[PDB]
Amino acid sequence: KKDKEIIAEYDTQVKEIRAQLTEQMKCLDQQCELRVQLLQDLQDFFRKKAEIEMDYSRNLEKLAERFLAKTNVLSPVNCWNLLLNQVKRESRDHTTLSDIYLNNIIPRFVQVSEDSGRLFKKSKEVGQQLQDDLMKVLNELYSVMKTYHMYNADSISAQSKLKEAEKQEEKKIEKMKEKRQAKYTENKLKAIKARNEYLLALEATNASVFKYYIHDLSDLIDQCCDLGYHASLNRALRTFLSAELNLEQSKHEGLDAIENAVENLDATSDKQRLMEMYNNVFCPPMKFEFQPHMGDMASQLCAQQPVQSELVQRCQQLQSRLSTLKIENEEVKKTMEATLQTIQDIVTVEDFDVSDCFQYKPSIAKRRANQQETEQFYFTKMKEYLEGRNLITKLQAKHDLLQKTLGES
Amino acid sequence: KKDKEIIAEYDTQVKEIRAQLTEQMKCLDQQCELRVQLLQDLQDFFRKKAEIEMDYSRNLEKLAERFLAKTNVLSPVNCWNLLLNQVKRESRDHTTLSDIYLNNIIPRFVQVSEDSGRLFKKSKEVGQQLQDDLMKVLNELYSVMKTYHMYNADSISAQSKLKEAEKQEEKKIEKMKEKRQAKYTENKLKAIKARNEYLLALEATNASVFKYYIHDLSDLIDQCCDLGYHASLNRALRTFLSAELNLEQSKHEGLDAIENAVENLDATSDKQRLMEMYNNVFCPPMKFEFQPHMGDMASQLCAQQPVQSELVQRCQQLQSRLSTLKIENEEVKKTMEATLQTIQDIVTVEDFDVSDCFQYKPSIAKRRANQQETEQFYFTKMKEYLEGRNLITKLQAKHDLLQKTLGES
Repeated sequence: KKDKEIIAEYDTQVKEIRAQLTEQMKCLDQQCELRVQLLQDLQDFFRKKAEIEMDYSRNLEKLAERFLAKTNVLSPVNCWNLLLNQVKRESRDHTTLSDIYLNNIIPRFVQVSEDSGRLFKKSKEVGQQLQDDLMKVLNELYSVMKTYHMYNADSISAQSKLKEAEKQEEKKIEKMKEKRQAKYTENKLKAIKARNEYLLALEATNASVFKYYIHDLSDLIDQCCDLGYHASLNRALRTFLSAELNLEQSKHEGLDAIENAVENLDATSDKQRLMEMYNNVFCPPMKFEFQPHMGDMASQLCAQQPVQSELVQRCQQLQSRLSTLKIENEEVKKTMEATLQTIQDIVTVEDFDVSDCFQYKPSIAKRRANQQETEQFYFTKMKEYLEGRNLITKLQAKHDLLQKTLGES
Repeated sequence: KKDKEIIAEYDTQVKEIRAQLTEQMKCLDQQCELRVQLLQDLQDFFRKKAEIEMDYSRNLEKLAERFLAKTNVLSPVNCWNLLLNQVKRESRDHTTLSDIYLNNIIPRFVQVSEDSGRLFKKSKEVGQQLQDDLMKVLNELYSVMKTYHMYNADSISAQSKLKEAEKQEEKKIEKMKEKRQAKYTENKLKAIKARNEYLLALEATNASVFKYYIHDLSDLIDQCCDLGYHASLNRALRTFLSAELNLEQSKHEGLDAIENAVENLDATSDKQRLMEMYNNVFCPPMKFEFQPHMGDMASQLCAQQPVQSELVQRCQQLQSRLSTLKIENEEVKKTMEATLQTIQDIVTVEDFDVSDCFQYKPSIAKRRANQQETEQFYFTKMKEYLEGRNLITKLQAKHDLLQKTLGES
């Protein structure tokens, strides 16, 4: 192994390290461009997202305000009222969601976009200070082995001259060559010293490289994230999460109001509220009272003989005639209640769950026609029931007045 | 009470009823216009709402697709990935919400808008049939009291002639006036009969009016809602509720994915994934090995006398020198860990809850400046800690090789 063979071998190893170290800082420059790219991507994203949220908010207020530019309340009207109210509420929530995007979310990105710029520059500062400190230890070794090569070559240079002086000799020739041992032991002691120093120099340099690549490099990676790159983004994103979570609770609150307006839709309530509004239209008029002629003294049914027996005849005959009419007016009403239930069981169907629509028949024309045959029949049963009702009223009214005057004797 | 005084009194009462009955059907025509107005309002509403939902869906796909037209993954990148994924998901949910509005919700309104038209026409059919049936009973009474007025006037006409025949009398004059009692009792029996009939006619008419205004009117109100006006709207609205409830579960599912990407943001994970990607850039190079000169046989520290005592001297002195350096390199690191914690406690703040923004300071400039004084100091402590680290490495490496060769004797 020649004097230059060793120096060229280390110099090739080191030229690689200088190439590696410079490519390590180029690697950090990529990751800084990446950091500021993502933050810019986030900025422009929420800049357009806020634009779109406010655009959505605008259209919903336009819809709600158009149907309120036309503006006792019934249950279906109240459902409609809470439908327009929700739309006006949801729009207000979206203006605020857009404000959070611009005044809260984005100002974090502009701050961290400057922080990622500034802290990288300060990290690279330590980075270059560490690279230079290592490069010191590397080029230190250059002069230490050059010392070793020189001292070891001189130790063998005295060793060859000693074996030639022993070849010739073994008057003053034996006494003269005595200084060859005095200079060989000198050169060997020195070559031992330079070997020692170089051996400790290697052990120093080997651990120096070790602690850079393993510790200093790793420590510097987490350094520009410690600082708190994750910690600052945790907040930025949770600000967005809380914003969308508060929109979720606000939409849900209004939706349960519509849902409750659907619950406490009542037919009996709409019947009463309509007649309370028009108390004069559905006003029951004054009963037709008995008007005597010329000042007629009698006011009740004069059941005097011989009309008593005629009234006895009619009353006992009306009693079985009203019984027969009622018997067959109901077992009409019973069919009319069956038909009503039939139409009711068609309309009381649970075809509202559209859960199938979010997951990733020709007989309909006959069912609809079938509904308009049952309704047609329902009315023809009602016309039949009410027409029969009219006569039972005029027959019962005559019968009950007959019973009070007399009875059945 | 005169013959015409009675007839005019009833005729005024009835002219009011004909006015009332006609105003009852005019009242139903208002409520039908109202029913078809609300259904039309609902139609146009969802027609514009679906237009707006699809418009919103379009812009979100445009946003998501722009940032995916530019398209191992790190934890902040993965957060960004799930942010764009959610926006692409939410947009798809809004296309479907718009389809429900047009293909499911609206076709119910067009059906019920025809049903409210048709069933009203059939209700008014029964309505007019009931009005006419009542008007029968009313104008029935006209001829019954005209019968009573005639029969009661003739009963008193025979009564006056009887008291004049008793005045004159009390050959054949007493026998001739006997037929006056034969015609008075005749006319009284008939006037009793006509009174009876009219009294029963009143009782019939009074109950007939009763059952119209109380029962027939009420029964006919619920009739055009029984049919199932509430029952058809219950479904129509619950179709909308299920649609907005399924959007709510779908948004929430995607939001928890972003939230989980925030949870399992890790510094240690980003450190390892970055070095796995660039295994050649952060590549630990080959250790600098001992290179002998000319073929030097020795390879270790030649601790031969008289260098043994010199190594004993240096090792025992390095042992207290490395101890002193470490003592004051840490109690630097301890301040460097305090400063790091100081900056960490600034960035680990819970300022994300924006619940205050949905409910219906000048010291910020000093806090931000304060953060950039602590960071400045942190780096100056790190430069101080790492510079001190470098020397402890080169001193320990020389010391530990010294100890293995010998020890401390």
